[PDB]
Amino acid sequence: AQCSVDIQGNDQMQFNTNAITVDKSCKQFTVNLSHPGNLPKNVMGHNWVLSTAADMQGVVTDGMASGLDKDYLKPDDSRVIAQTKLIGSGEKDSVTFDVSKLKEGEQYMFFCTFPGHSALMKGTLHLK
Ligand SMILES: [Cu+2]
Repeated sequence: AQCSVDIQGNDQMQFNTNAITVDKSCKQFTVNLSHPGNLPKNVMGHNWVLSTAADMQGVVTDGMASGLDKDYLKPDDSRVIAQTKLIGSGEKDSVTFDVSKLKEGEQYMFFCTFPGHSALMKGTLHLK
């Protein structure tokens, strides 16, 4: 079975995937984030952060306030289910989390927390 997805965040402030449906049989799910292009993390950093649909705005806003040195995320934010590092061009990072953290009927959102990125960067996630 497929329990992984490869996602790219580029210099155009776009994710190449904006919808992920996780199979219920998967024990763990993996997101492999990469950054093709030429721009560094201080100006075009991208992360893949997962929260419930209701918690998205709060994670993004409190993330902007945390700054670059904290990867634009409130440290150990309880609303964050899974997160990758903030990556620049030529860098990559993967995050694997337990599918038991996802509930039937609940809606999740994945997004980048770099200031302003979430306007285009993102997508929906839920159990298949
Ligand atoms: Cu970004």
